[PDB]
Amino acid sequence: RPLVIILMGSSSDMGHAEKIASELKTFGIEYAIRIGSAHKTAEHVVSMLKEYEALDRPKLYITIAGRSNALSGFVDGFVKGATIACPPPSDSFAGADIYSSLRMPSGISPALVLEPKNAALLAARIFSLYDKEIADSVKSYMESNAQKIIEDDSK
Amino acid sequence: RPLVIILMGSSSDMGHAEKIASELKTFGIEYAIRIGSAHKTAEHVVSMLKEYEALDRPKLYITIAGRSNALSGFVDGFVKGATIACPPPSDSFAGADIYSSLRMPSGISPALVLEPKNAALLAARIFSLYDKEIADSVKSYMESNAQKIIEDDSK
Amino acid sequence: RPLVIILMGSSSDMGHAEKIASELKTFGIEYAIRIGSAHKTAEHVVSMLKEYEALDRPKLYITIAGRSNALSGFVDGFVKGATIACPPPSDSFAGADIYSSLRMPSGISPALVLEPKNAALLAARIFSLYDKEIADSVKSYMESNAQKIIEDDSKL
Amino acid sequence: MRPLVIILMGSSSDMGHAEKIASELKTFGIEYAIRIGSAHKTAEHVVSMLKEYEALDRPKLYITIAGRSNALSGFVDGFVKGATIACPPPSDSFAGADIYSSLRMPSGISPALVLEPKNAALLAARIFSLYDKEIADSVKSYMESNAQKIIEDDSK
Amino acid sequence: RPLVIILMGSSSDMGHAEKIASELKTFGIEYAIRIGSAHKTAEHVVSMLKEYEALDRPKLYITIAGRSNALSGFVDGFVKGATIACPPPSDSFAGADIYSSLRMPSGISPALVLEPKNAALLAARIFSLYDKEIADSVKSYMESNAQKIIEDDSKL
Amino acid sequence: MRPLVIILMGSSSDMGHAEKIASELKTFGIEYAIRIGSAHKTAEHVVSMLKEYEALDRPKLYITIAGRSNALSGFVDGFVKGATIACPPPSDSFAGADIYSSLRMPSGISPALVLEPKNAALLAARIFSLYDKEIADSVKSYMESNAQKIIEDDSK
Amino acid sequence: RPLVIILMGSSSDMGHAEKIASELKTFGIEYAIRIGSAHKTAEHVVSMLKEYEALDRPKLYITIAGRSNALSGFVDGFVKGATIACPPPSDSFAGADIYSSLRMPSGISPALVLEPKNAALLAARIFSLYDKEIADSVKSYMESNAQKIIEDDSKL
Amino acid sequence: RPLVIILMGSSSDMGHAEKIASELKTFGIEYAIRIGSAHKTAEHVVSMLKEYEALDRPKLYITIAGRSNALSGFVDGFVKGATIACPPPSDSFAGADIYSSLRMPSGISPALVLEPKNAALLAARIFSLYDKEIADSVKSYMESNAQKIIEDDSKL
Ligand SMILES: Nc1cncn1[C@@H]1O[C@H](COP(=O)(O)O)[C@@H](O)[C@H]1O
Ligand SMILES: Nc1cncn1[C@@H]1O[C@H](COP(=O)(O)O)[C@@H](O)[C@H]1O
Ligand SMILES: Nc1cncn1[C@@H]1O[C@H](COP(=O)(O)O)[C@@H](O)[C@H]1O
Ligand SMILES: Nc1cncn1[C@@H]1O[C@H](COP(=O)(O)O)[C@@H](O)[C@H]1O
Ligand SMILES: Nc1cncn1[C@@H]1O[C@H](COP(=O)(O)O)[C@@H](O)[C@H]1O
Ligand SMILES: Nc1cncn1[C@@H]1O[C@H](COP(=O)(O)O)[C@@H](O)[C@H]1O
Ligand SMILES: Nc1cncn1[C@@H]1O[C@H](COP(=O)(O)O)[C@@H](O)[C@H]1O
Ligand SMILES: Nc1cncn1[C@@H]1O[C@H](COP(=O)(O)O)[C@@H](O)[C@H]1O
Repeated sequence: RPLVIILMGSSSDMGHAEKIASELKTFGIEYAIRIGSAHKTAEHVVSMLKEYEALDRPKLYITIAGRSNALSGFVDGFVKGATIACPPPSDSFAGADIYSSLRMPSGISPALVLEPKNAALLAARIFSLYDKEIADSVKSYMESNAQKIIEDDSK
Repeated sequence: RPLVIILMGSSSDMGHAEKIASELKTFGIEYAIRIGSAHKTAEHVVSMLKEYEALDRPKLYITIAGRSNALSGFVDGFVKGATIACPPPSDSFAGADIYSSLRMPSGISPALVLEPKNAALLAARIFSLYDKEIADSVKSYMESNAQKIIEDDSK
Repeated sequence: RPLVIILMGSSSDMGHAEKIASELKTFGIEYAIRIGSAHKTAEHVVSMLKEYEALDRPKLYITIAGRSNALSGFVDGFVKGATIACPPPSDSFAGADIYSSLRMPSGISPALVLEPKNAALLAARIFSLYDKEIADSVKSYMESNAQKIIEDDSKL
Repeated sequence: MRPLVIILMGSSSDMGHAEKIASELKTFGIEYAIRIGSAHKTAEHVVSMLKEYEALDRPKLYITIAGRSNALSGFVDGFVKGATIACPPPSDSFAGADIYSSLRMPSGISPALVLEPKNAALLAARIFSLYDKEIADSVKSYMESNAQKIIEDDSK
Repeated sequence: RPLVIILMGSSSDMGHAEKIASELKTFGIEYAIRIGSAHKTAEHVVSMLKEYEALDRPKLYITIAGRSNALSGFVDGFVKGATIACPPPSDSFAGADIYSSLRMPSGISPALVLEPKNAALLAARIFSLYDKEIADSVKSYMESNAQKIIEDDSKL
Repeated sequence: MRPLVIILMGSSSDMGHAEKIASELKTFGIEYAIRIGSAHKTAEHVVSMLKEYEALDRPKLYITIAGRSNALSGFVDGFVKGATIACPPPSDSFAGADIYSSLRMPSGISPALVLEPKNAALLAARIFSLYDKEIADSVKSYMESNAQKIIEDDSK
Repeated sequence: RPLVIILMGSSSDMGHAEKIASELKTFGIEYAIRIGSAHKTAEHVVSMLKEYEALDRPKLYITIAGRSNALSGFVDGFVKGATIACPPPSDSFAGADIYSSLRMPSGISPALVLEPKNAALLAARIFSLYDKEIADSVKSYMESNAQKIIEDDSKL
Repeated sequence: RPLVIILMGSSSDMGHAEKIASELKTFGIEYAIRIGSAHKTAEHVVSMLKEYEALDRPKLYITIAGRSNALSGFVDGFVKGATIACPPPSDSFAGADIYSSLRMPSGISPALVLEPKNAALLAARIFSLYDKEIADSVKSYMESNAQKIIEDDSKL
């Protein structure tokens, strides 16, 4: 039932998108990967979002755009359910592209998460408030992350 | 049915917490406001989170801590459902406290949102994937934000 | 004659827009002031741009958005002719909102200018390559600025 | 009255950045010239060169290239009548803070700042396109193609 | 005798921890190296600290956490005696992870030291106020560093 | 053999910051002295003062206070045998970047950096507390009370 | 017969220039105060600098320009002897205007000093290498600064 | 008989110091190279500076210390005539070590220059106010830099 739409601004973001998709798969969550720019292909992004919004199933969008991230806010303002911003990494200007993801106007509320695997985790825990299968799979994952540390310690 | 636990590190964060609480109220979402520090009162935060986790109702935590935000990551790692980090504003070191909210390890995934009203919005849209009442109230709110702009334009 | 569309993301940008509009008026350049957000009212911005794009007169767009400026690149990718990004000033995060105006993808080329009077000056000077009336007006304005400096020096 | 872009750089060391801009102007069919002159070390040489270019009866732009503390963009911009574009070479020294020397102009100095060399060439083309129809056709072709690659990437 | 507990948030911090541990060994100071995250294994850290806190010997904790350092303030608020924060080096966001170690609330007082050899030196020097054996060892180490500089100068 | 804290500041202008640190040490029952000396302007005066304090047979710490480029913390730290604490006065010049002059020590120089004056006093108390039981009781009282205010705020 | 030429970019810099001139006057050093912009009035600056350069006497230029400082490099590359950059203070972009004064090309060597009174002191101390009178006046002023600190101390 | 004393904080600075010395040698200026740290060897620096100060001849000190630069202010506050700070380059914290060289107290006026060859040029140009031979050598070198740029241009 759940769907995550992973929407990136450029094919050059694919490496980052696929890290998120891989991790969604570990949690049993269906995803779609799509490409569309809020600067260059604005009407194509709008028509694509109308198709997804029309589907009667619980959904999240994870929005990926490097440089000045117009995409996350654009998507977030169009759709009605929650969204997650997960920009690809950059060291340009000491990582200052990050501000274009953080500094939203009033009424625009994408969830910002830096790491791709953490973005996928957040999606899974959003669904888990009402989805017992996903909830069970997040529980197993997080406990295993905690076990690794305790096991590393005892060694 | 939904519950948002608003957990701040210090009573001096209350002004910021109350902005979030006010806005949750506009969406018909029950909240609890609580105080506890991840540096100073770690066992008290743990016992408080066990009580909330024990409740069989869909829940989110919104975690508020100024300066170096240990709280959001601490809470996020303990609980199983999603959390939101919403630190109070600061201009110390050009706002560099923000990094302590962004830079999470692997497996820790709080949603970072700067504005208090946007944090509340995000909570509401998380619930709205499965809650028709809240979904209807987010729809009305966001459409009214969009109408304001179009109305400002026509003037 | 030339037209400048001053498009801002919020009514709260109006004081900044008015400074740009006032300066354009001193060069005798017609303007229009409009409001629309790239986040909250994308289709309204799309619809509005299609209207301005259909006018047969030389035009520039001056795009104003505080915080994370999605508006300038959005408009820039939509319209045919040049645009100018002139964000309102902010000292939050030591002014780091500016990077959201600077960091464009390939094929998006808004001119970034900080001061609202300088954004109006650049717009004038874009038209001046072909518009002699605006060129003379720019010339008098720039010569005037230069003369004030020289007079300030000689008065010491 | 054919368009001209003068690409003026502060040092021979900037040549590779200048060539990326020249190359892209060539795809738009816009004539350019590449010149060298320092606002710090060869001020009178720059003034003499600008006076020569300024005398030409043709629509012109200057794209100004200087690394480190960019004195050149403001210097040229304050001297010439028509619009200019600042396109500094990339640097990660001090986390890119050389950029502030291109951004922070006094009143009356209005160079258009664009980071990417291809985007500086595109802004140049789109400035002429307000009046030059052939350049406008070439810009629509270029920007349409950028957009089609994206749609095409998605559908693939 | 003195004990230093070197507590790091992840196995990936081990190379940094080992540099601190090696340096302590040159001052003849006993250490223990442990792993626990303030985010992922809070109760394990609580349980571990209660064990070390029950030892009747002078102790310091040296706390190592990359990224947003929750670990140092968490341990510092829990234990009675002093602690030292020594985060692993990072150049992400121009090193801005450092602020997560600096910006403590009221009543949380870890000593921040950047270099792992300097964190070990501070720990030694904390003990040295009361431990003559560590004091002589510190004295020889510091005099030695000073002599190398003077010898480098005289050799020129 | 009673604890002593020497609070050494670079200028009389730092006095208000020094007093906040002295006040808090007083609540812990720790004797202090407040002195003035510049590592830039009065180097020999500082060396002479440090030699006097260093000769005392009692557990001692130096808390060093210098605004702007902090030469003083490293200067004192390299001179004395036992631990030191850097606690610079607050500044928002250059977005607080004076802090890097307290953080970036060479090898062999290990002052403890703490931002808040009350926290620098607490770190001092907790350094002595490893060996001094009365100070440890006073620290538990203090930190327990901080924690109780919080629990008490929540339950109210 | 030393001369220090204080050249600023705008009359709005006059308050900063007056602090420098005042301090120069305390050392018995003659100054001239002048206004000219490297962006808006380049030829005016060149002709001004020609007049001073033609004076057969030991001279320094102190160059003041806010925002992107094109002036100090421009002056420095033109004149023969040493120059000093002392820009006015700014909090814009976390004080990032400073980079425009720091980041010079090869062959351009203005001395950067932040504080106006310290810019005047460096000027004195430059001349003092060969001017015995200024060496006496610098010596008494610096000694007087040291003595103030020692007296402030002795009162505690 | 000018003397430039190049004083560095650590032998690890030697590569940077050698670039300065090399360039001084091209202007016919005698230099000495010395090592001493303001943190670890303060008395050694003081006694060294006493020896050079006692020389009846025109001198400058060029002070090199990486990380938190305590050295330039320390040297500058001690000696009578002008000094120059030229720290080694660093990318640590986005180059924020630079602030430790910029942010001086009242009465401390080291000239800050980034590039080693420019530090040597400022040294020359300081002496050139009264030394006719160095003025000739500076003049030919600066003219030669200008001519290179004009020749690079003329080839395009
Ligand atoms: N900010 C933005 C707007 N449209 C695309 N981008 C982003 O800018 C970078 C460069 O895009 P392109 O490959 O189209 O030049 C990519 O990360 C892409 O997500
Ligand atoms: N970082 C942190 C850890 N424990 C509390 N804080 C935060 O630090 C600031 C100062 O807290 P206090 O009032 O306890 O000094 C408050 O915003 C609080 O959320
Ligand atoms: N970045 C952005 C996207 N949509 C509007 N903004 C800008 O965000 C600020 C706050 O907008 P509002 O008043 O809509 O909250 C305004 O400067 C506005 O231009
Ligand atoms: N800022 C400046 C002033 N004069 C030239 N530049 C720039 O400084 C860098 C180094 O110049 P040079 O090669 O002359 O040392 C080059 O990018 C050049 O454009
Ligand atoms: N900040 C934090 C909280 N818990 C662990 N970390 C740190 O985050 C980094 C990545 O941790 P992991 O290897 O657990 O992903 C490590 O430096 C670790 O100390
Ligand atoms: N960095 C430094 C060197 N000597 C003194 N300071 C500090 O610089 C500031 C100004 O010093 P003054 O009052 O002497 O001008 C004060 O905080 C002082 O501690
Ligand atoms: N950078 C520059 C070039 N020409 C003048 N300035 C500086 O820009 C600021 C504003 O100048 P104006 O008053 O001309 O707008 C002033 O500090 C002035 O020295
Ligand atoms: N700041 C300072 C004080 N004493 C030496 N340094 C500098 O710190 C760096 C490392 O010094 P060391 O080699 O002594 O660790 C070198 O650039 C040196 O000049």
